[PDB]
Amino acid sequence: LFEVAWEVANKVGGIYTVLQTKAKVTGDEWGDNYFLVGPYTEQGVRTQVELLEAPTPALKRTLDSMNSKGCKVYFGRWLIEGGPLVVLLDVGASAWALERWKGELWDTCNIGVPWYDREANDAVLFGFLTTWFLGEFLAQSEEKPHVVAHFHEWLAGVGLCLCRARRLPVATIFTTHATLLGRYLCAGAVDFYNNLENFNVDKEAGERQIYHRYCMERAAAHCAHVFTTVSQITAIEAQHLLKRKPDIVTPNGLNVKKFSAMHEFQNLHAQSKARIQEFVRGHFYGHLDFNLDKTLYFFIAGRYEFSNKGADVFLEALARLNYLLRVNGSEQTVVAFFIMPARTNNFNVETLKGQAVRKQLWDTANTVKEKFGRKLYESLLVGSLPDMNKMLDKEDFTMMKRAIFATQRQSFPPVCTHNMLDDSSDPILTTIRRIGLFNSSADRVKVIFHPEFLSSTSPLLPVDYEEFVRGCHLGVFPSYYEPWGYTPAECTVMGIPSISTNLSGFGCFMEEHIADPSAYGIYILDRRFRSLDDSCSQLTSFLYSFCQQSRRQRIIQRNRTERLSDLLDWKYLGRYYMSARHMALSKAFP
Amino acid sequence: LFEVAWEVANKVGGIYTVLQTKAKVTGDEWGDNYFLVGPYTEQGVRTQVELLEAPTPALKRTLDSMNSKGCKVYFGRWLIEGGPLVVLLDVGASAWALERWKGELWDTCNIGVPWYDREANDAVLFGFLTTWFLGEFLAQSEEKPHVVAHFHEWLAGVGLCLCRARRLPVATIFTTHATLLGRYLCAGAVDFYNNLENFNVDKEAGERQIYHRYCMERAAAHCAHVFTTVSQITAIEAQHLLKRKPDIVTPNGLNVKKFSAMHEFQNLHAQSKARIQEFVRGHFYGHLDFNLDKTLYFFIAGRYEFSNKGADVFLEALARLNYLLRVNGSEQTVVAFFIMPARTNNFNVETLKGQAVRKQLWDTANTVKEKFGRKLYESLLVGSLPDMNKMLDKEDFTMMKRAIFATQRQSFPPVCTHNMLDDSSDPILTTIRRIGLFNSSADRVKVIFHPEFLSSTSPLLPVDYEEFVRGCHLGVFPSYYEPWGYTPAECTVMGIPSISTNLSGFGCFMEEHIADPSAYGIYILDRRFRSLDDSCSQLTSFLYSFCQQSRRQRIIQRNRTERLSDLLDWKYLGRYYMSARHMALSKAFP
Ligand SMILES: O=c1ccn([C@@H]2O[C@H](COP(=O)(O)OP(=O)(O)O)[C@@H](O)[C@H]2O)c(=O)[nH]1
Ligand SMILES: O=c1ccn([C@@H]2O[C@H](COP(=O)(O)OP(=O)(O)O)[C@@H](O)[C@H]2O)c(=O)[nH]1
Ligand SMILES: O=P(O)(O)OC[C@@H]1O[C@@H](O)[C@H](O)[C@H](O)[C@H]1O
Ligand SMILES: O=P(O)(O)OC[C@@H]1O[C@@H](O)[C@H](O)[C@H](O)[C@H]1O
Ligand SMILES: OC[C@H]1O[C@H](O)[C@H](O)[C@@H](O)[C@@H]1O
Ligand SMILES: OC[C@H]1O[C@H](O)[C@H](O)[C@@H](O)[C@@H]1O
Repeated sequence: LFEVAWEVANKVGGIYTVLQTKAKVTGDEWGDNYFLVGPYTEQGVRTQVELLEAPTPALKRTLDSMNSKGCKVYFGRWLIEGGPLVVLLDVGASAWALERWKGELWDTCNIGVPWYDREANDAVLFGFLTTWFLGEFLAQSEEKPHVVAHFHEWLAGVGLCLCRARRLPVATIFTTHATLLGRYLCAGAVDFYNNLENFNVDKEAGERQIYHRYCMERAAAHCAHVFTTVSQITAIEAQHLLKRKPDIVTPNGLNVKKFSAMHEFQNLHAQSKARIQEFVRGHFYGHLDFNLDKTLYFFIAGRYEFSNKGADVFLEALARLNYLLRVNGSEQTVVAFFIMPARTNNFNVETLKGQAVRKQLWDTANTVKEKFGRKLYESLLVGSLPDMNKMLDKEDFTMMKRAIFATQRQSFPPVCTHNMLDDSSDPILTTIRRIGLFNSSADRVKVIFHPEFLSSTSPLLPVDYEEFVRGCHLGVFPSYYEPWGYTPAECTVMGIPSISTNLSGFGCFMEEHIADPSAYGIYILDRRFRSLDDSCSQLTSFLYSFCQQSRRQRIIQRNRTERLSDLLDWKYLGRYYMSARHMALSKAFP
Repeated sequence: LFEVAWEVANKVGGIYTVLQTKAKVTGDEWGDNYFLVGPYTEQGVRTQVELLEAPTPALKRTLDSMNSKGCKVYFGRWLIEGGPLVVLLDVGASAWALERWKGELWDTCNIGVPWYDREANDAVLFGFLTTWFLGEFLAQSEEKPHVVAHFHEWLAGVGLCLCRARRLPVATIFTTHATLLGRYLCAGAVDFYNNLENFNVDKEAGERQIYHRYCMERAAAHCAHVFTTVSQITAIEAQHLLKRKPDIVTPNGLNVKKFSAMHEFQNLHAQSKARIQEFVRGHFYGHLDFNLDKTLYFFIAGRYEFSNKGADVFLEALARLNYLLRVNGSEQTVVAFFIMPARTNNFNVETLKGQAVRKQLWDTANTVKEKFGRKLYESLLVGSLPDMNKMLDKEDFTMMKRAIFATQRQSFPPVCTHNMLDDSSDPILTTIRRIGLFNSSADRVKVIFHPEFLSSTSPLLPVDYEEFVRGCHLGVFPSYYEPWGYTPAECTVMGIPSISTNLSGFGCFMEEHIADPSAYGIYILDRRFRSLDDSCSQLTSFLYSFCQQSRRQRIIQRNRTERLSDLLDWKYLGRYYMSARHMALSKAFP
């Protein structure tokens, strides 16, 4: 098996997660005949990969057959023990002969990549290197086994045509997880779901680009022995646009972390929410005028797509929910996070300063705490109950007064934790300042935009993504166009209720698998049969309905949402890959 | 309402718990017309009671009507906010005229108490004082209301005859929670449950005593307007021995502590089990040759009755389970606690020394821990990953070696944490040394006898009873004769599976309230239709079956057992007291 892809060592939301979750089961069920191919980027990928430059059995012949011939191929383990013997390929090591590879592409399939975008050039170069490695392996192994080559996305789709030109006896499977042409039309301010058969692919390809990419994608789909897509909705645009109906639907699964107790995810949520509460206390210093027990943490994560990931409708719903909470005289407050990576330069002074003063207050309270504890210990040793007024003197009251005065703040807490280099052109900040949300005292919702992926080694918010998601209360992902949707998937795996859409692969998958959804925390939101304003109103209604329920109802809802983890497990969802491999073997050679 | 009883301020297992749990609901449903009467003992009862010597409304007339007349009456709150206005009565303050009270008893009902036992003399004196207080209150209040007087046990049963002699217009309810004659015959090595109608009460009363007590109990039962008992099994011996069928059965409830989350009792169990693990590490120092993750904590609590609370059968079952675990080659180990108060003098040196060396090892590990943390912090500040061998020098290895040598122990850990003044006559230690259980390395079960009630301010085991019970895994109470049974009741309230009996009020109550018991953690054990050896074999089978199930099964079983807390709630079980009060009002005056 060869699961060649571009995201194996570099962290990107797509491809990387599905491969990392699949590797364990796909290796334990099959064995050491599982091989993974990907690129090399000088970004720290070697930190997570245990490279094996020295010769190693289980395809030891290529190391002394081709490595010392002007190429660069490594063998790694990934630090994940699913037996993922990964074949890492360097991109910049072999780039001096791009002209001959372009000529080879011209001879074979009249395709290639223009010099405008280096991403696709690197993808094609990696495809050439992968094809050379696979051919060398077949030559060295005397063609005794019939290996199956599987391809993900267009970043590794040139392998299909390269192998078909050379007629290598392998079973070809191609699985596209996102028709990028659909992605770039859905961002073109044009309706995409009302009609699909009225699109002219060649006319649209090129004004927004995606002409060579579309051509190579369709060539791979046609020439691949087995074609596959993520959701049933994915197959719909695949057969209507690429004119190649997928052989079988292959829903995306996850490696659920089973605990010895059913309620351990609740404890993880409690701890992570405590950490988020510490961050909130840091950010809203001098403005802690709202109860923190009535605070709910909403969030929308993923790549920074405004109209595709559904951030405009979420912000409109947040403004409306703020208006209803203000006019209803409610003590509930909602802190909404926005984890969408936009380029910054560093943090702003306000956020780091807020964390600093929060922990300075923590230190001052600690000091008074040890002094009080020592005096109380003396009193208990003597045998007299404290009268509570003889312990604290004038100096510690003086320093508490000084600390309180130092934390006084007149400006409002910032909406962005980082210092972005383009604030006049950022959609999120623009609409935030348009809808009049500035974390004010009167505001019932507080927006925090964290334009960066979460990491466990960050100066502020020392939580990785999974822990932070476990800490939140509701994940709102009203995405207009996205094939499957991972973020709601692990939200429901970790027990957090989520707001999906009927235009999403996750929402569609959970639509017909459960009778009466939204009773299990899956607030499916209709975006196909409703206008934008109606969808915003429905999102506001869903948010308010989540707000009105008490703590017991929230706990019960989280339990019900967690109970659905078995649907997205790779044990249940891995059978489709096995079926695809069986069809590929039957088509190529029994 | 007057709930007069002997255990209101002094801590005894019976009476005290039921009154303390009932007070909240019986005061919130009725109001400030609820009055509680009890004795005064110079044992610290005033620490838990906020006495009000100064005049206070809501029966302010007695304070300036009778208190300054040679008596001693206080008003208290109990520190429990169920509105329990308690009328505390001093016992030793008014004891100079016992002869006239004895003559009054002779004139009224030919009863009294012989000078052999001072407990019953104090009870009768308290009854006289209570009757005087009630009569003075009626005189001062102009008899406007028709108050209801309720009596518990024979320690407050002279009030019935004293009030009937004076014909005070009150509604009399008497509730006996234990027919003491049954208790003392069941300890006389004679069968009690095979027949009940063949007993001669007068012949049996006096050789074991309980003649005056039996006479006054039956006089109270006959003269009381409403008679009541704890369980249905209680009414059975009440009508067959006292010849006064109770008007209605009144099962004993509990004030369940509801948490905002369903699983919080699991977290409490985890924390309490961690504390018990610390105690076990202290006790078994130099002998930690068994995995602590495979350790299950069984316990049997309550008053020190050997054949009545079922301690002999539990120890036989423990020995048998040890034999099966040894011959089965099992890694599971079981630590069985015995909380039965027997008089001691202090702790023994071994147990305190064991706790001391445990925490000395904790301190040594802590010291090495700070040194390692500082060196690691230096390494991380520099920027170099530790090589793990340059940090620890020779001195800290030297002190770890010295600490390890100091904790070496050749004698086995003791079975009793305290130093009892009669070890040659203690039934528990006698049978423990007979069945050959000495906490050896080969022994799969380890017995710890803690001859004292648990307290939160003890030098070792700083846990109160409820926390310790939450920490255990299974409460075994194979009691032969006991009317209702509180310990399994709060074991099931707090989620711990329990082993009750069909001769118990709790076991009988749960028998016909749930279809197919032992599926909810209620291991009902038959002791009526089975011999002693067969009962021991069934207990051994139950213990082994509990041992074989894994952690997930234990968690599920605890959840199921916790789900039954609503059956024993005072909300559901308090209706019988309301019915009894209604019948008393109907019988006395509508
Ligand atoms: O702060 C973040 C936000 C998102 N993700 C990852 O990004 C993926 C989102 O994938 P999705 O299919 O939702 O959309 P994509 O971002 O791939 O377009 C999830 O798997 C997350 O694990 C992350 O690692 N850190
Ligand atoms: O270490 C202990 C052991 C027992 N109990 C109390 O003793 C009572 C046991 O009552 P039960 O009806 O089981 O028997 P009794 O001891 O009254 O005969 C329970 O309510 C416990 O709260 C306690 O407070 N501490
Ligand atoms: O954050 P909330 O919705 O109020 O949930 C409250 C918390 O949920 C879970 O983490 C646990 O059950 C906690 O014990 C509980 O306090
Ligand atoms: O002591 P056990 O029977 O092994 O139960 C194990 C513990 O039970 C509960 O206290 C919690 O669920 C803990 O998370 C779990 O570790
Ligand atoms: O469909 C699988 C997932 O990965 C894809 O590459 C897309 O980035 C994402 O939106 C999709 O949900
Ligand atoms: O019946 C109520 C409870 O209190 C009684 O006084 C007994 O001490 C106890 O065994 C009984 O279970």
